[PDB]
Amino acid sequence: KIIVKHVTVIGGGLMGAGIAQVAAATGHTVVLVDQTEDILAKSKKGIEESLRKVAKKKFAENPKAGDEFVEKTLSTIATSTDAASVVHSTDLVVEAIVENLKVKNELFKRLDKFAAEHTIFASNTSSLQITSIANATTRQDRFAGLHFFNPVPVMKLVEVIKTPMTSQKTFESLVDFSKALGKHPVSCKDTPGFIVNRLLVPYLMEAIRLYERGDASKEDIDTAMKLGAGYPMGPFELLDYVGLDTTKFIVDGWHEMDAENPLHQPSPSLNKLVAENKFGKKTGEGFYKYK
Amino acid sequence: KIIVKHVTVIGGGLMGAGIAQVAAATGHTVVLVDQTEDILAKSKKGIEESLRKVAKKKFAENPKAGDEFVEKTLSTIATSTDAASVVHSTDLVVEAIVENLKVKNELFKRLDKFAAEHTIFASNTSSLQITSIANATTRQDRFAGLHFFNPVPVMKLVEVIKTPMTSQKTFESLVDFSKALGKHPVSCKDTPGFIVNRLLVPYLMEAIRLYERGDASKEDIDTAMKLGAGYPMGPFELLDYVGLDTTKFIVDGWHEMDAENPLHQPSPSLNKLVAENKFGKKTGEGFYKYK
Ligand SMILES: CC(=O)CC(=O)SCCNC(=O)CCNC(=O)[C@H](O)C(C)(C)COP(=O)(O)OP(=O)(O)OC[C@H]1O[C@@H](n2cnc3c(N)ncnc32)[C@H](O)[C@@H]1OP(=O)(O)O
Ligand SMILES: CC(=O)CC(=O)SCCNC(=O)CCNC(=O)[C@H](O)C(C)(C)COP(=O)(O)OP(=O)(O)OC[C@H]1O[C@@H](n2cnc3c(N)ncnc32)[C@H](O)[C@@H]1OP(=O)(O)O
Ligand SMILES: NC(=O)c1ccc[n+]([C@@H]2O[C@H](COP(=O)([O-])OP(=O)(O)OC[C@H]3O[C@@H](n4cnc5c(N)ncnc54)[C@H](O)[C@@H]3O)[C@@H](O)[C@H]2O)c1
Ligand SMILES: NC(=O)c1ccc[n+]([C@@H]2O[C@H](COP(=O)([O-])OP(=O)(O)OC[C@H]3O[C@@H](n4cnc5c(N)ncnc54)[C@H](O)[C@@H]3O)[C@@H](O)[C@H]2O)c1
Repeated sequence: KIIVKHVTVIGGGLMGAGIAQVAAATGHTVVLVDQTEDILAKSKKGIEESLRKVAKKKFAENPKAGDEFVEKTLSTIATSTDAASVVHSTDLVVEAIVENLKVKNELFKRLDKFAAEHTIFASNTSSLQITSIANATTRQDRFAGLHFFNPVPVMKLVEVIKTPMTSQKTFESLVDFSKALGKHPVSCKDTPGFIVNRLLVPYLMEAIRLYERGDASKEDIDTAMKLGAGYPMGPFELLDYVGLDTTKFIVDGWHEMDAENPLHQPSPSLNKLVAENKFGKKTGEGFYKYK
Repeated sequence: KIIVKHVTVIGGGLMGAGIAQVAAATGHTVVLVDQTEDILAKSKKGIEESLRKVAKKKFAENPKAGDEFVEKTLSTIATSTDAASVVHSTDLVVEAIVENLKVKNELFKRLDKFAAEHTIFASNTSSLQITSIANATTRQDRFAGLHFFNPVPVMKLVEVIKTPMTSQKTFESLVDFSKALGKHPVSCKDTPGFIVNRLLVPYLMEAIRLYERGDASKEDIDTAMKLGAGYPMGPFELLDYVGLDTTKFIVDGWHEMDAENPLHQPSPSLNKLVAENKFGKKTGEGFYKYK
């Protein structure tokens, strides 16, 4: 019954940064890891900006409390360029790097050698099979999926995915951790896309196909879903928000898995944007242009 | 260039009652038509409850002005079980009856004979082809789709569907009417499901399939979509809200016109509930039970 206190977050992008922020904000000792010092410095800057927005609203009537919250949370987030140098004394690894099985397996296979014996490994993968990543290590009993939603400081859901090998002890530690982060964990089977993505992604692809067919504009489709279905974001706004590169990798993976399935037919428009390095908000342009 | 003032609504169910309510609340004279006097009484009763709520929240600090508002709105709503006589002179007929092509065509073919020449005909159909229903009359230039969203008193979207035969004047009158109702019109092509349903319905069916596959409970799927995607309602709650009978009709229709398309594959669970007359909130029970 290990109580997660030290968390190593690998990847400081859209999700990793958010996971580190919330873990640190809730009293956990955090080490954020990424490829270079510049990337980490940028992630840190992003987290600070996010924290201040949280502070302006959560501590609107107490600026000092706001200052202390921002400072305390940031000081709880250490940074390192090599996770292997950190894991020998961490309680939990939360991987949030590129959505690519080979790269994730290579990462975990290496960390498995450096991590303390009690260290739990968790992947924030959007569409890959947890069992496949777990077998890249010899620590399957302490391996599971811990899937957060974008943006992490706001979305309450956390899908907890056990593989047939995950131990009850590992599962309960992750459920307890989820609640410690102030989230609402939902245990899910290790099936492609788990719950949310399995239903959300195919829908987003259909939105793109409707647009490519020339049936309607991206603008009207977004307006229609927000005003007709009550969605916070139209599909194209959400696609850019999630990241077009990540979306493409998700669908390519499933497509390869089930080539004839209409749900996973690649989109020429999506592939072209990704090929042109227009990944959405994270690059300043996706289906739409941003600042 | 007709300005819609007198409106005839055929069908006093979930959508018809809502359309009558908003048109009347915005100053139009309305005649709500249905099959029996008991159905109309229930429809008008429901509109009153919706108004009592629209009042307590729009005339909270002014109780008396609230009652006057409710009374005056209900008064501007006449009822009748004889559409043929009512349409002799009306500016617009908005049909909101059972989602069944044959039944809708039979209705409009007949009314086309009793309505004044300037009268515009519009269908609130969820998934049928406007061109198909229009050709059941000889008033195609004055026929179009006017699709509202559930609940009508809340959802701002209205899809305005032109057929290749709809005149610009008819289109404009419907756009003006939509805005008069305080709605946000979006012109859509006459493609199956237009924008919202083409994307929404297949998603609702996928949610059912995930449940039927035994991968997750309806409760967790709803929790996951709300907490992970920020949706107002989980798919199962929305299905019951929309009506399981209507959902089934929509899908069976698309299935018939494209039997080899796996996306329109009917659901055994959905058919069973409909067969047992459990249509959701409508009947007090659908996937979930309601008090
Ligand atoms: C691909 C996978 O594997 C899994 C995935 O995650 S799929 C994608 C799942 N995520 C979604 O679908 C997101 C859908 N969109 C939404 O729910 C909302 O648009 C949203 C949560 C992103 C916020 O949008 P919004 O309503 O316009 O909020 P915004 O106007 O941006 O800010 C207002 C509120 O949001 C908060 N906020 C938004 N982004 C924030 C962030 N990054 N950090 C902290 N706070 C933030 C503010 O604190 C604020 O609080 P107040 O209301 O008190 O002012
Ligand atoms: C099949 C097709 O052809 C097309 C279709 O329509 S598909 C279905 C489209 N509709 C949707 O997707 C529904 C999605 N769900 C929603 O957007 C929301 O859940 C909802 C609008 C139904 C309301 O949800 P909610 O947040 O729980 O609100 P609720 O708690 O029910 O009531 C709160 C507000 O809604 C209003 N409201 C809800 N139902 C109402 C009604 N029938 N009449 C008047 N007001 C109502 C209240 O007046 C209230 O105002 P306040 O916030 O100021 O108090
Ligand atoms: N974008 C979303 O909405 C969403 C939500 C939940 C889960 N996910 C999943 O989370 C993961 C993270 O995606 P993201 O949106 O944050 O992407 P991102 O592109 O914003 O960030 C990824 C980060 O990973 C780093 N990285 C790449 N390879 C690495 C390696 N070998 N070692 C260390 N760091 C490495 C990159 O430098 C980058 O900062 C993916 O598996 C994705 O499918 C994303
Ligand atoms: N349920 C939704 O969320 C939604 C939203 C938009 C559009 N629609 C579409 O709107 C239509 C209305 O559906 P609904 O949810 O209000 O269903 P409903 O079952 O609640 O209401 C239909 C009403 O039609 C009446 N009716 C049937 N045949 C009639 C006839 N010949 N003359 C007069 N009245 C007749 C019924 O007595 C009933 O009161 C359908 O075509 C549906 O696809 C439904």
